[PDB]
Amino acid sequence: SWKRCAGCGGKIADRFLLYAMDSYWHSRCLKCSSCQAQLGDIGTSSYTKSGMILCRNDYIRLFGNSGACSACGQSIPASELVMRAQGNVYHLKCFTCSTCRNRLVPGDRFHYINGSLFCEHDRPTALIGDVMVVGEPTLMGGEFGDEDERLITRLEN
Ligand SMILES: [Zn+2]
Ligand SMILES: [Zn+2]
Ligand SMILES: [Zn+2]
Ligand SMILES: [Zn+2]
Repeated sequence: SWKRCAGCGGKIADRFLLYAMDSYWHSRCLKCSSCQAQLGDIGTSSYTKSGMILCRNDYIRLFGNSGACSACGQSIPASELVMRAQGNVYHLKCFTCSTCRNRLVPGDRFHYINGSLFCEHDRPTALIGDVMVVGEPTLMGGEFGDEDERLITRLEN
């Protein structure tokens, strides 16, 4: 007999179907609670949390570690790339020299004194010393564990 779909309760007569969260699904019936994406096509897994079944992007958005920019004070979503210095995170466009206002980018030399960033050519001698190298941007949310991840298997009926 046909398997029943956990999404709609109907028999699955489709040639291709999904298995996830130890249920069978018509692919169209396995959708992100937030954005309605068809999980079996967009990616390889779903995330279960707080009664929802989510795509990776909405799992990150709703449950990932957001932060805040040390320069402007405003929130930074878990999905956003940030610059780092001295244990702080920054919007890319907030990561600027305090003297000349140039945006600092990976590989640039810079100084940091009490929260103020300075480019290589604006060494604040009067205030002063250590030269730092700007790292590549990284995701605000960083790495996260797979405890809520549930792989999707694409099957032929
Ligand atoms: Zn269905
Ligand atoms: Zn989604
Ligand atoms: Zn900012
Ligand atoms: Zn400068």
